[PDB]
Amino acid sequence: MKRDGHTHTEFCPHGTHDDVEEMVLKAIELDFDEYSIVEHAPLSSEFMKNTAGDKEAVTTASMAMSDLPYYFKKMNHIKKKYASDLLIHIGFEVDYLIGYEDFTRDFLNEYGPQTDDGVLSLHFLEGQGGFRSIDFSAEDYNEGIVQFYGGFEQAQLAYLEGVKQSIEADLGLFKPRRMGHISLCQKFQQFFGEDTSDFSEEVMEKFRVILALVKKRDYELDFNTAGLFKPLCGETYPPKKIVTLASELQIPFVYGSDSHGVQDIGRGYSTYCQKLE
Ligand SMILES: [Fe+3]
Ligand SMILES: [Fe+3]
Ligand SMILES: [Zn+2]
Repeated sequence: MKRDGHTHTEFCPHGTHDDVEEMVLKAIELDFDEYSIVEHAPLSSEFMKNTAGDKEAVTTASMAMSDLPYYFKKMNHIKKKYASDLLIHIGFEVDYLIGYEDFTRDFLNEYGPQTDDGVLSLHFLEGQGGFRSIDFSAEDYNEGIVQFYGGFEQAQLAYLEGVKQSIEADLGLFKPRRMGHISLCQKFQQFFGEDTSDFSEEVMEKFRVILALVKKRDYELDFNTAGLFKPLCGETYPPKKIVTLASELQIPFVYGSDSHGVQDIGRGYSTYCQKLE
């Protein structure tokens, strides 16, 4: 079986704007038999008033609430059109917004019924001047988060604390059960002269606490290969060491290409397969 549980569409402001249909055709060409469309859920309007850093990171983050009806219509159309070649799931990559669980829970309670899969991801942390992006750019990440927390490791620990909160969070019945790329704090590794070969003992303990909790919650993890194709990253989310700990805990992994265009489809799938061994 070949499944991709993390893909995006033309409804993504920062995507390549390729049509999801062309992405689905490519996935079929590459023998995938299960495919999930988890587009970025609209951010909280309140949340957007409390951010700092590059505005593009926010304005470009996701589609508007008004686009929702159109998103579901298009995706439900593609789902049926290709049901014969691919089992397509429709959902959202839901942003865990620290301090805004009510908003998220309300959003999920309303639109959750129209979804069939999902991913809960941490993309913003409190930083210099307000909420800051973890993945917009190396310079932005450095000024908004790394310097704010005191250093790369301090940033790692604040990031994992956020991941821990997203797992513990009560976001209703429709809360995603697959945690997105749980080592996103490494996306700009090399810009800080860092890599996954030397996670400190504290960082490792937080990962162990996080994993034990994922198991207890009976959640699963997004094995995201996007990192293998980012200039300053070069690693899968999460790295081998974490994958091994998770597997030993029988925590399920679902391959996630995090595709934002046709050319991303299927990327790093072999790595995913081998890394699980
Ligand atoms: Fe993400
Ligand atoms: Fe994504
Ligand atoms: Zn995206």
